Amino acid sequence: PKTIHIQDVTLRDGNQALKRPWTIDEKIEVFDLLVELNVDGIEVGFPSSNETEFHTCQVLSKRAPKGKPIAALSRANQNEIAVTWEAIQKADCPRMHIVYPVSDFSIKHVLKISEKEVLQKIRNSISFARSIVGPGIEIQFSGEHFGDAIENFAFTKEAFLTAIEAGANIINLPNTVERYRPMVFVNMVKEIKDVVKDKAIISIHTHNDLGMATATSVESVYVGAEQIEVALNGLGERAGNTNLYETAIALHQNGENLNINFQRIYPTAKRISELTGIPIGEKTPIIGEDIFSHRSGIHQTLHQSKGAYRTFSPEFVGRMDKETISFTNQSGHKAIEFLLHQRGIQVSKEGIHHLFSLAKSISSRENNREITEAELVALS
Amino acid sequence: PKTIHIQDVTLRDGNQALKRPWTIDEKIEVFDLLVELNVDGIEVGFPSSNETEFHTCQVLSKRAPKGKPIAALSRANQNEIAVTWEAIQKADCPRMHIVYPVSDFSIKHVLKISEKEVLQKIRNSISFARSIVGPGIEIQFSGEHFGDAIENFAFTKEAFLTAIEAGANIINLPNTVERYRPMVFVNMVKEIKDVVKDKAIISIHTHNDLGMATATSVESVYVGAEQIEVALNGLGERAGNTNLYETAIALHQNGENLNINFQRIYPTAKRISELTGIPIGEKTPIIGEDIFSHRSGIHQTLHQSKGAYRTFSPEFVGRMDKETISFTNQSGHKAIEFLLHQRGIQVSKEGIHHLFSLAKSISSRENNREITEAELVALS
Ligand SMILES: CC(C)[C@@](O)(CC(=O)O)C(=O)O
Ligand SMILES: CC(C)[C@@](O)(CC(=O)O)C(=O)O
Ligand SMILES: [Zn+2]
Ligand SMILES: [Zn+2]
Repeated sequence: PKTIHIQDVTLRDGNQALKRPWTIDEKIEVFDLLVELNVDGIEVGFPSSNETEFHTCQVLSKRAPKGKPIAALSRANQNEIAVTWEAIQKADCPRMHIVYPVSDFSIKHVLKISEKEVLQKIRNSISFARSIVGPGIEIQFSGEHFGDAIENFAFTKEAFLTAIEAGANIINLPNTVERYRPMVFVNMVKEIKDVVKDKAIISIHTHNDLGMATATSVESVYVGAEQIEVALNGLGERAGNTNLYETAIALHQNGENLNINFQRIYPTAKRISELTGIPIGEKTPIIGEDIFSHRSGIHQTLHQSKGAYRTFSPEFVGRMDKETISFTNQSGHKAIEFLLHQRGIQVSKEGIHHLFSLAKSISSRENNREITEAELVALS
Repeated sequence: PKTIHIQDVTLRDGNQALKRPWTIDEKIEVFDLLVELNVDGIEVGFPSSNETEFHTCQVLSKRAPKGKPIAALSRANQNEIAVTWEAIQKADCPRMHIVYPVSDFSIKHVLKISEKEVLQKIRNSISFARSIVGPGIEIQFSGEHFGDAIENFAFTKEAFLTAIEAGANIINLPNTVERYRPMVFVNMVKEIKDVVKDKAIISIHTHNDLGMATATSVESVYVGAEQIEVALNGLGERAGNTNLYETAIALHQNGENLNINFQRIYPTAKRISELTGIPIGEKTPIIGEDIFSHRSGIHQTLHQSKGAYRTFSPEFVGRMDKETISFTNQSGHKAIEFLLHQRGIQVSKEGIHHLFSLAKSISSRENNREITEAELVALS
């Protein structure tokens, strides 16, 4: 079976894009939620950014449970690398994450250096990281804008093999800006997989500009990706990172083994919503308030709908099932009829509709008021 | 080049799942928005449901522009078929849409009949539809739960060829409940494509239970799907239908030709939000309020961010670009420095930070108050 690690980047990619970034105590609460959700690793921040972020990464490193990878992001730069290692040093399993651009556009118009020079910068920074962290420590290299490395794709293969030769244990392939379609990205992941083989773990990091981040991450698993970077509530740059809940559930539904505590999803998402001030849309997959409604057919059974029209049960993600029938809720004519059928009581069309009005007259004269089966049986 | 028709089902699949379904005047407004958005076809409702829906389908049929396909949904049943035709009869281009289940589960546990009997029901209803609509009229057949026809997939091929032989011009393949992953569904679309060839148009209809409806619809185009059924604002059953805006933009970005007026997307979505009472989440792709922010780096240029980190411009979908720099907005130290650099005015670190405070003291003493470049230059 495939081993699939869920790597959370809410505290870095998510936090950086927030209108009001989190205080240390809010970060600690989010961290604890990630631990209890049982993600496989946590990126705690970008410690070289400022003193506060640095401190927070130190606190979170020491708080982390034993055996849990703790990543921190750094640019391909010696001083930043050193600062980053200083911040996560005390974690049981620290993981150094270094990023550098690899797309044709980036190399041509942003960095403005030759491809052989990019390879030097990659080798030097990874090699330097290895020299300060020592032999056992995981090093992750991300090629920024990998998703847009269309015209220079072959170069990309050399960049990643260079990073691996210099000491990278994980190759992270970001769809930094979502521009095309899942299978364009996935074909690129597969080709990297084909040259990387078992020399390094392939990790995927996708953004949601065209609403296909989940599908992109999910499909990447099936060409050899073993780590997926995600965020709680789809937080992150612009439209966000790959949504943790959607990806987790999708993979579970396809028969994959994940360590995630799925029953923590809804209470986690609810609290993240409070901490960000961003409401959960009522039609959001998994956690949306209204997604378990089957109200079509009120226009002319519930057990059949719940059976045939649900991917998973609401309790699976830690929600209570609302969807129940009522005697006073409009269409409760069907409910009363079915009840009377069960007890073997014969009543015509007029009597059913008459009983429905009688039930509402007792309901709307009681505070909130619900009509029990026994008393509705008694009303005949 | 691929011809790709965008078929809107907001008035049927979207409306049926709404807490408060739309009145006729609200349906008319939505209809007009779809016409102006320039979708390739519109499903106006399920006219056999009740008298009001029937009337609305008639009104919308007569209102429809010439050359615009107007679909209405019916079950595989003679009387319903007849009623449906009566409702859309007066449209310039009426399209009959008939649905019947084809999944192993449906056949075994819901319908509880043999596979040869399912084929009879499909042949009889389509053949009957053809006999009442006449030769020129488009007939669409949907095999409900096609996405879950895993174990009986080969039967599915016979069901669709049966429907085609009986008179169906369009074969619609729904992912009624999203259960697996895009490429499982897409491989199934491809195999149907392989047996259907040019005998019928392949149409796709996906739901969003696992957040992969957009990717599923998009990827289906690349194995021969020529029609995609979508809804405005991702309305529809449960988590919703394929989002029109995401699919349209994704396909355009992949170099496909669509007839959609992309610059109408944002004002349309805003009005749909008002009519449903469902807010647009600030991180929703395309139309979300906050998706064009590049505020990472305030933690320590805007033109570079907008260039390298945007799939498309906000104006492309009819939004105004907010993202601009200010002299009094915190980090306006960089703005003042850059301004002073431009005018060739030399000022030290303290003077820049001093000028920032001076600017805010004039701003927060003016109603809303903005500091012009000329007056900030004058303050030196
Ligand atoms: C660091 C990298 C994985 C990044 O998150 C970029 C960034 O936000 O620094 C990406 O989406 O490409
Ligand atoms: C009619 C059909 C295309 C359907 O919309 C089912 C329905 O809502 O009647 C689907 O998602 O399978
Ligand atoms: Zn990112
Ligand atoms: Zn549907």
